[PDB]
Amino acid sequence: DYLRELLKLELQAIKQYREALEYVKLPVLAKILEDEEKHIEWLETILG
Amino acid sequence: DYLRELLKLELQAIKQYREALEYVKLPVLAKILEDEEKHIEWLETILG
Ligand SMILES: [Co+2]
Ligand SMILES: [Co+2]
Ligand SMILES: [Co+2]
Ligand SMILES: [Co+2]
Repeated sequence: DYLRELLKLELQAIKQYREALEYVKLPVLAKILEDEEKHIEWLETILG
Repeated sequence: DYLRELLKLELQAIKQYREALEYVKLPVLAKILEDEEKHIEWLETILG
């Protein structure tokens, strides 16, 4: 469970950034996205 | 505001990982922390 709990925060975050980038086009914002994507994979991985 | 909204998700996340690492000592988990820390700084920065 704890890990699934990280999973959902991570997915809720990648939504807020996703929306933010739907309007303002900042590179830094989008650099954060790819950090969470990398993240998200590592989560499911060890989730199994 | 939107940016402050990212700020709080990011800070709430670094709490869940912080706690998780308070019990299980996975390197990957801690690699995520430092991604969010890097993140957090970029947020406040552009927050001003
Ligand atoms: Co919308
Ligand atoms: Co993340
Ligand atoms: Co506690
Ligand atoms: Co982050």
